[PDB]
This record gives sequence, structure tokens and C-alpha cells, in this order.
Amino acid sequence: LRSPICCILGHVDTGKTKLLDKIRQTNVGGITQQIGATYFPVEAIKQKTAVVNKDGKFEFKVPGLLIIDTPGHESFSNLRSRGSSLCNIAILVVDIMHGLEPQTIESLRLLRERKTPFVVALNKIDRLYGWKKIENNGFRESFALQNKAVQNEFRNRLDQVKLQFAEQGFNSELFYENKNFARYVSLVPTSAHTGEGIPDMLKLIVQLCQERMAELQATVLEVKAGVTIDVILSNGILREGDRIVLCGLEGPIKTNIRALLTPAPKGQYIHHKEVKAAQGVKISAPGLEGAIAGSRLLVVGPDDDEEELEEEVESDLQSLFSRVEKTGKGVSVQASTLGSLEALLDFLKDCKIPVANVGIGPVYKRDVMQCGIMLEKAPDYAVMLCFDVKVDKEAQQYADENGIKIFTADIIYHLFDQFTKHMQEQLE
Ligand SMILES: Nc1nc2c(ncn2[C@@H]2O[C@H](COP(=O)(O)OP(=O)(O)O)[C@@H](O)[C@H]2O)c(=O)[nH]1
Ligand SMILES: [Mg+2]
Repeated sequence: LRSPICCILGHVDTGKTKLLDKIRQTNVGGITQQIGATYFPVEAIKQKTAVVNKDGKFEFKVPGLLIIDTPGHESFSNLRSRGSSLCNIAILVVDIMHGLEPQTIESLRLLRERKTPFVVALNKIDRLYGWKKIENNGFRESFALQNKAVQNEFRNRLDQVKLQFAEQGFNSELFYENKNFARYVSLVPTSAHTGEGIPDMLKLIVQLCQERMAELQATVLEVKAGVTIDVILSNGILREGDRIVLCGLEGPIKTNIRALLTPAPKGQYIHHKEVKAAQGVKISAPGLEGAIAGSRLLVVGPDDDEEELEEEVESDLQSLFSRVEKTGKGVSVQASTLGSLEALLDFLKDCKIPVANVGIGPVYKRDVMQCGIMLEKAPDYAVMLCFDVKVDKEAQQYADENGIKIFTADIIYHLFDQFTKHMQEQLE
């Protein structure tokens, strides 16, 4: 069998890094660091959840859990239709003391559109005034030992957070009060500081994956400059020397896996003849320049037709490139990954904003030039809406020289706001 994959999402300063760090802690099958991910064998999970499984009734049917730290939008890297190949389930981290934030809200909307199951970590409960910690305890067990004032503050903050979620269209319940997984999103109070609530969280993640979610699937999660690719192997086997095709900026990329690399526990990496799901692995291969984050990775077998596979891997990006106005009058859009780009196109289509040009990866002069033609065509739309992407300095300079506006945002809403402001300025 294989291990479910869990992605951890959160607003900055919400304690996701500290949380994953606390989840990693061990007395040591050992918890093992992998490329862009951390693997938890079922024994380690049993140990971390034992305190909330004292009777032993809970059955683990799973070999392990893979957890990917996904700060920002990497959990949404691939196209929506394949979301489960990247993340079976997610953990959304919210600071209980400040409640819902904008990045959190965007994360919520994106998780909902992609139909990605998630639970919420209501983190930093130790910040409750007078909280009496019991390290690594289950939340209920610790909560029972708190004074009246602490319980009161918890309930108040909880009701408030529940309201903020309700406004966003999500019905939420405290996890042990939660009765139906289909009806409510579970809120699990946690402390990255004390470890409290983490047993509950791991047990719940495992429970949901098993109860609800009981061919090769591999996704390019990151591209690192020679150029190597960090890949999440969700299903199947990858082997050294495998003939692979993936999505590239200027067309399909076809090459052969030179090396399968994981971090050394010495040299820097250890090589593998082969790796099996679920695994985060680094791939070394010639000609990986222009690889697209969020791209599928396909292996060309003996019966397979490499051309058809090239077409198939490029088809995601092409499906995005084709989503443009027939009129040819519209804005240019750009994003870092297939999923982010898809989200941007869907959002703008909802906003009835017309798009004439679609780009992926960091913004370069060619993208800005392409936008610049609109300036001759229809000047008002000679702008770029750029979602979570870097803008090359020369591209920005060229834009400023030629009166092309480049709008950038970490949140998709802001692109809309900025564009509306721009249009009102043009009509002003
Ligand atoms: N008291 C307390 N502090 C926390 C907790 N989780 C995170 N922090 C603090 O908040 C800061 C958040 O750090 P980090 O883990 O990088 O949060 P991130 O930016 O969302 O990844 C850290 O300096 C921690 O000291 C918690 O459960 N309790
Ligand atoms: Mg972080």
C-alpha cells in the first residue's frame, strides 16, 4: 500500500514552521527527511497519538504519512483536476489569538475550489492567559485541567474564529464536537510550543485519510538551479535512467533520469537505483531548463509513444494558454505554477476581466513586449496581472519605459482591486 500525503498551509507568522518542527521531534523506523518533505512511519505516528488512543481501539491501516511543508501556494502547484496526486489532505494553520487573516482566507477559497479536504490547526493555545501546559498531551485531556477563566477565553476565541469561518462560507466545529466530516470542517487546537493537540491532529488526519480516501503519479514541486527538479512521487516507481517527459516553458522536455537523490544522513546526497511512493525526491537530468512547477512527470515505457506523451504533459499548460479572448483585447496574466495560473484565470473570468495574453514563470521582457502590443491595440488593457511571481528588473525597466503597468500580488483579490483602480484612472 502507499502513504497518504498531507500538505501544511498557513499565513506567515502563524506558526506552521514551528508546528512542523514540533511534529518532527522524536526519541530516535524513524522519521526521515526527504526532498521537500518529511516521512512518518506508522510506528512513529502510533507513538505520537498513543496518548489519545489509550484503549487501542483505533486501527492504523496505513504504512505511513508524508507531510509536505507548503508555505505560500505550493499545495496548489498542479492543475485542480489532479490535486489529490499532490495533496490527499491539508492542514490549515490559524493563529487562535488573531483569528482569520487575508492569506488564510485566500487559502480557504483555493482549498474549497480544488475540493481539497483539510483540517484546521487552531495554533498557539498556550498563549491563552493562565494556560497550564502538559507537554505533548491530547487537547481534551489538557483542557479538562485548565481553570475556569482559561476555558472561558478558549470558548470565546473559538466562537469568534467560528464566526470568521462562517462568513467565508465554512461551517466549522471543534473536532471532538464535530460529528459529520461532510458537514463541518474540524478545528483542532494546537500548540507548536508545548505539542498539545498534535496527537489529536495526527490521529484525525490518519482517520480522515483512511475512512474517506481508502499508474504513475509524480509532480514537479520545485525547480532549482545544474538545473534539478524536486518531485513528489505520489504513486508508482521511478528508476535511474528512466525516460521522462515533463512540461517546459518553451515546449515539452524529454530526458533521462541521471540520478535519484535524497539528503544524506558523508556526501551531500545519496543516490538511488529506484524510489517508490510516497516519496519526495530530487531528480538530476540533462536539459531540465525551463521546467514548469506543478507539471506532471511521465515515464516513457517500451510500448509508449513519446510524442503522444509529450503532447499530454504539455496539454495542461496549453489548456491554460488557450484560455484567452477571441477579440484579442485584454490584459496579460502571469503566475508561477500551473495551479496558480489556473486559479488566476478562473478568478479573472469570474470578474469578467478579459485576458489576451497568458504567461508562466517569472516575467521577462518578451512577456512585457507581448503585453505592449495591446498598447497599440487597446491601451487600457496594456497591463499585466502577476500572481505570486518574480518580475525581472529589465522587464520592469522596459515596462516603465514603454508605459506598461505591471501589477503584482501575493493575493489574487489585490490584482482585481489594482486593475479596477487602473481602469477608473483611465476613465478619470
Ligand atoms: N507561544 C507559542 N508561540 C508559537 C507557537 N507557534 C509558533 N510560535 C512562535 O511564533 C513564531 C512563528 O514562527 P514560524 O514557525 O516560522 O511561523 P510561520 O512563519 O507561520 O512559519 C515563532 O517565532 C514562534 O516562536 C505556539 O504554539 N505557541
Ligand atoms: Mg513558514
